[PDB]
Amino acid sequence: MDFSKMSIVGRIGSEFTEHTNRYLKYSIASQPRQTNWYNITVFNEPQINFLTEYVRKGALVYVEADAANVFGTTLSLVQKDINLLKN
Amino acid sequence: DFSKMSIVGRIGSEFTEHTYLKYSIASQPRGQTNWYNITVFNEPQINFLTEYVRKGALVYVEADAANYVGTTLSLVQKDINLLKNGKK
Amino acid sequence: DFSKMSIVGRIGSEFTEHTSANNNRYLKYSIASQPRRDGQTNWYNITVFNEPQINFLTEVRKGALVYVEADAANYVGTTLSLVQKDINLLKNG
Amino acid sequence: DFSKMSIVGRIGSEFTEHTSANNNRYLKYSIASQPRQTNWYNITVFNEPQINFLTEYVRKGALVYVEADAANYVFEGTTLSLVQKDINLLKNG
Repeated sequence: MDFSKMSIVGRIGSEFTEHTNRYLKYSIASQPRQTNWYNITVFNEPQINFLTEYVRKGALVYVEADAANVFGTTLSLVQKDINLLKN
Repeated sequence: DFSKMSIVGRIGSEFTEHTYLKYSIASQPRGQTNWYNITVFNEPQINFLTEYVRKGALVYVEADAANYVGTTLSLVQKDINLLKNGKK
Repeated sequence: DFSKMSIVGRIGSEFTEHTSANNNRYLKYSIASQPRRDGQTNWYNITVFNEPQINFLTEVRKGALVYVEADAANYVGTTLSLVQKDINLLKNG
Repeated sequence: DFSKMSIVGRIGSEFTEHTSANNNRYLKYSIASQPRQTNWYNITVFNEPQINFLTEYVRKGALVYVEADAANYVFEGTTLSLVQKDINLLKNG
């Protein structure tokens, strides 16, 4: 079956804002050298907790997220996994 | 620091050529379809695409991702696998 | 810290079912992945605990082109363990 | 068809240098990756720009993210070759 996943290494550039089954929302600033901002959505509740409990703003992370795209075109990135590299 | 995408999907366009190659992949897990525009500079891959790959091909692409600000996604191809080719 | 493998290849065995010392059921199968057809064919033995995937596989035919992601470890001769995390059926047998 | 590995781990060796069958230069090193039991993986490097990148910038103990092409070579039993395709330095030594 078709898929589309994204892997990002970057820094957490926002607070964890929470919405309504809850979800968590935050952005990663990723700068390979030009700085790319990506908004992550989180439903997996264990990860939601892991983020709120342990992870502070400015953390270097490695995130994997499932990606989707029309209305303009909008990118949804739903988190699958997170590695805290440095808090 | 990086941001890369991997996609499996079907090639949903002709290969249009600029000054690099452009094409779109329709990735449809079931059901909604996610359209991704791929940009190709790597010339060997550009040739591989034009010389072998037909529209409707199931492909596995990896691409470097960037976001240019409303916000737009650039996806520059780094690798391609042909999984199954198209009509003839 | 991690070590994961992604494979595209064909299922080159029956699905044999076993018990794991820790007392889990797991499924074993091998993927033949041959990127060249002038180069060798890499055989990789996959272990599956995730029961939904175990069922998904038993309910997949031999020779299927698959895309598998698996956690990798080395266990001691020294051997490679590849525990399945996800599977995409690209084309069946 | 493919079989790539992605590893996050620490460089656990010096960069030892060798030459190939066809007189081609390669670098060897190992990555210790410890998710939680510590997996050692031996990386082979031909891509000369990366060879330089390693020798020039990267110190032992570096946290790295490596992607490597994987192959299995049979003999006599089975051996895993991991040839580096890319490296990210996450934190140096």
